[PDB]
Amino acid sequence: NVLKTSTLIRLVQLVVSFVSLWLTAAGFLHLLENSGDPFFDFGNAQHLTYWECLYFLMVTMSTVGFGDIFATTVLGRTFVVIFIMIFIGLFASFIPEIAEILGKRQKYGGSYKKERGKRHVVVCGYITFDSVSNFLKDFLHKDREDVDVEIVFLHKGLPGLELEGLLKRHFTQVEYFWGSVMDANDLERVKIQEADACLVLANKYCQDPDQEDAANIMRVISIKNYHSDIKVIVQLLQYHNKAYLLNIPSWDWKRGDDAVCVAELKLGFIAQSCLAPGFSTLMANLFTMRSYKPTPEMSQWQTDYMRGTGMEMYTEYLSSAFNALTFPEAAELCFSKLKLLLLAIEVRESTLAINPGPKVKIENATQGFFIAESAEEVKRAFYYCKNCHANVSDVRQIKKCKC
Amino acid sequence: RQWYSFLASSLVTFGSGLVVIIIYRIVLWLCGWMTEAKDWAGELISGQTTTGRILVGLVFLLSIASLIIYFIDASTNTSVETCLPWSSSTTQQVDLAFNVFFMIYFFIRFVAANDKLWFWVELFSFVDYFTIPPSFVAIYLDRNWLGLRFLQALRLMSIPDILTYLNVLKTSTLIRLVQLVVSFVSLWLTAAGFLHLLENSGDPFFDFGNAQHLTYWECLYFLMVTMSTVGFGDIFATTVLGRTFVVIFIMIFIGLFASFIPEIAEILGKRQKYGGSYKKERGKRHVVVCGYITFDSVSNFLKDFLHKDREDVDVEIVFLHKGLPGLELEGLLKRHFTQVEYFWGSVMDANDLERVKIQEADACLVLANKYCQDPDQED
Ligand SMILES: [Ca+2]
Ligand SMILES: [Mg+2]
Ligand SMILES: [Mg+2]
Repeated sequence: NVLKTSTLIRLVQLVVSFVSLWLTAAGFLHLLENSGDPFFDFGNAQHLTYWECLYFLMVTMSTVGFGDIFATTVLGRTFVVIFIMIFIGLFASFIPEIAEILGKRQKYGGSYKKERGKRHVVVCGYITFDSVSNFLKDFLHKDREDVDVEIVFLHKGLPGLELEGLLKRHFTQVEYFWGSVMDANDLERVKIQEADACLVLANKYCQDPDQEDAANIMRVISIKNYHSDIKVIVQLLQYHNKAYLLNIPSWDWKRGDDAVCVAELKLGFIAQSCLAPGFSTLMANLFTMRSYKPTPEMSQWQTDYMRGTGMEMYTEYLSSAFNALTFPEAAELCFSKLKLLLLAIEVRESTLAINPGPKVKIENATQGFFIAESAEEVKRAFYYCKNCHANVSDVRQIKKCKC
Repeated sequence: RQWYSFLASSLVTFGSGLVVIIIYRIVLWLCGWMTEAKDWAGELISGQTTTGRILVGLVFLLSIASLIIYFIDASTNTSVETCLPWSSSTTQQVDLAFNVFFMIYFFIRFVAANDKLWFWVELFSFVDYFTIPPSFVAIYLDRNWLGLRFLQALRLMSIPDILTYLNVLKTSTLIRLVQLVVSFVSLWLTAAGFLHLLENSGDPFFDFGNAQHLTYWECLYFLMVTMSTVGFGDIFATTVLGRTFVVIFIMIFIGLFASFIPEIAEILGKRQKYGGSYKKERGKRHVVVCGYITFDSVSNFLKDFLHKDREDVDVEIVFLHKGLPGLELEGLLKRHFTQVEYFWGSVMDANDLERVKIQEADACLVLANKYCQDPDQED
């Protein structure tokens, strides 16, 4: 019971039937040419080796027909006519079917080899050249803090040629595996217990967003069934579908699980535009990584606008020089000296406070929230020193912890 | 005479590295800066750093240049082993310089690879074992072997990856074209080199007495003539290794040729016929026409719009539509060539509106499919 699989059964039946028919036909031609024609008293004969017959029958099976060797007995020639009618159909159907069978084996098999000190993130759901290129362009963007997270895509498809190119251009830090988060063996191959997080992307342009959310909820369930403590971040297309995953036993927003509901967020951003007319644009530009890049054909308003799009929102620890300032002094100080727009702080449980009044002091090691052009800018709030840096005129000199 | 020494250096280099790996695997089984080096080497060969783009560009040039040096040495030689002091043979000096570069690149790729055992069994690692150690033995003796170095033709198969690391293949059809052509050409060139080795060396079990002195170019021609199943038999293999190689080649390469030629004919057939833009004459009015364009709608339109009972006015008609015109419509467009022009495109694209210079037209006429399934959808 060793041929357990239908493709492997078909492979062995093809190869053995083809080889045995070729070998027996070569033996028959070898008999005919070496024995000669009986009705010519065996005088008409041609001493081929078996191997010359075997070669000649492959050269005629394939319709190459060199004629370096050929049959000359009448029984040889009549056998070659019969052979041509049968074996052209055999060769011309065998070679394609073997090429299909040997072409069927999966390219992106195998498993993630977890390095000694690199964090990794598993990414799945809607994986395509578009979703992956927009994802990687932001996730790996130069304006982020330098962190050596690896990305591990897990998806059922073979990647298309454009996506294979993109995976090769990021070879050092992006890896791809054929599989599904619905299979515990595939979750082990990507070592999901050792990942920081799993990110589940959605096809925003599908025929049915309830069907797409039902698919993504079952991925969340499969991940959480495999191990409860994985941080899962999932893109949802419909708000009412969120309740179904809040009710998963092992879903916990306090452990960092989250559902990015694009319907909730969309309507929230445009609703704030009813309160402040352009605010959906102000605010949506803060949540995508982008670097300002002039081009001389831009009008003044386009350059002003585009410089504003170079901004993102960053979190960083305020230096000890901020301790016991009010939030208003800390915000005046960040804006005026550091060129950083400080707008909120994590007050130590702990709670986010946005633009808090003079009653709130900066406590030691307070995390602040800044609008700035890059993570390299906000570091200045962490390195600022009231003795060493306080007289500096140009912000590029604020550096190196001021020790 | 001495070829088994050139072959031995490729085998002992392969084997000793494989042994060091296997005993290391056993020691680490019975019992940081390494990862920083691995990532740096990986970024370098992936062309991610600027020095990586230099190294990647050098691999492209020197892989082509090494192959051209093989064509010279394969063209201008008779016996496959040949006596020649290295201080005299200029091609054998540049061949050494390229083999030193490929040795440095081999050690970089080793550093970069995740599993050293599987790395030592990659196809390009064999291309390196069968070429670099022989090229050093070609200094230690005053002779050369035109041996397994035909495998340099496989280094061309790196080109689609270089043209991916350099981000120049931006389109999936163009990626597929370059992968098809380079894989086909490199497989044909390497197969011709293998047949050239076999026929000119002769059968070893017949003491090399059975041999046939083909040029590399005769092998290259003969393999195309058998790939295509033409099989003139003006040239044919006669060594037993030659004939057994031709049997193996026929089973593989008929499927390659018979799938390559159709797929290239599809790719080169895909390019748009009615591209380009309307060249606005110095004093002729024109009208842009779009929406439902077909032989029926165009023939009824032109028969009235150009009718002899109208006043003589030299308006040109410019059809803009997404379809390739059918054979009957191509005929009608040619019969009106002086005054009717057609462009592939859509009025939904501002670039197509510019191509037909719609700002300079009198009018745009938008026709409708009166016989559609849904007239609200058509409107
Ligand atoms: Ca930025
Ligand atoms: Mg890695
Ligand atoms: Mg004209």
